[PDB]
Amino acid sequence: GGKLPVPWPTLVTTLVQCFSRYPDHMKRHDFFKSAMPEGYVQERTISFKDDGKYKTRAVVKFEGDTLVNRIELKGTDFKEDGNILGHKLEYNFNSDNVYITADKQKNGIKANFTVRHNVEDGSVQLADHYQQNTPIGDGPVLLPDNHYLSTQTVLSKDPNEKRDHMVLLEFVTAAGIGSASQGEELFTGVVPILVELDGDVNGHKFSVRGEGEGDATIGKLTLKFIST
Repeated sequence: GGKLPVPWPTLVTTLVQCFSRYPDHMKRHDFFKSAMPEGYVQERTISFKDDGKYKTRAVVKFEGDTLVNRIELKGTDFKEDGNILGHKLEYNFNSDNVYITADKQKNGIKANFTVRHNVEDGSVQLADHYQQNTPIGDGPVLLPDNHYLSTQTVLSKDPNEKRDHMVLLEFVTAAGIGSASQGEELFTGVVPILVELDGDVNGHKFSVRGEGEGDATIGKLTLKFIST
């Protein structure tokens, strides 16, 4: 459970958009819940400008009563003295707008957004995200019109936790445009969450386990992550 080779803020987006709050008038555009319980594969390339990149693949699905996110992450071409491997990022997380568009060929969606990480010297470290989600099951899914997800996040610590860890609380709401899918109805209450990540960045291997709960009615995620 040693210290991660990368800053916790750089892993936030990799570490379950099915918990976003879709307002009633937009429920017909919620691909993420409609893919449940069989779930979807979520893949990203995250390009840290003037530095390296992460490539991720995750399976997000229900196991029993729990929404599970299992991720493999590979980071390459990082500068050992850069903002990421040098741990120069502040422990906070700005609001993002995640822009979503349908990918009819793959019966899924794509998403694009650029995260701004605050650097300890007042500069900014950009992380450009390219994302694609493909449903695992064969059933019908909701393919959305163009819209975005607006996010808000607080990062904190557990004063009694000796391991390297991150406590996270986030609220996400859809914007920019009865149940609309069967999968939507799996999110009506509070749902337990398990996150497992295996990572390798420039050959530095690490793993993260997270547990918590999500409440999609209000777009809320609360989780605690530990380096394992």
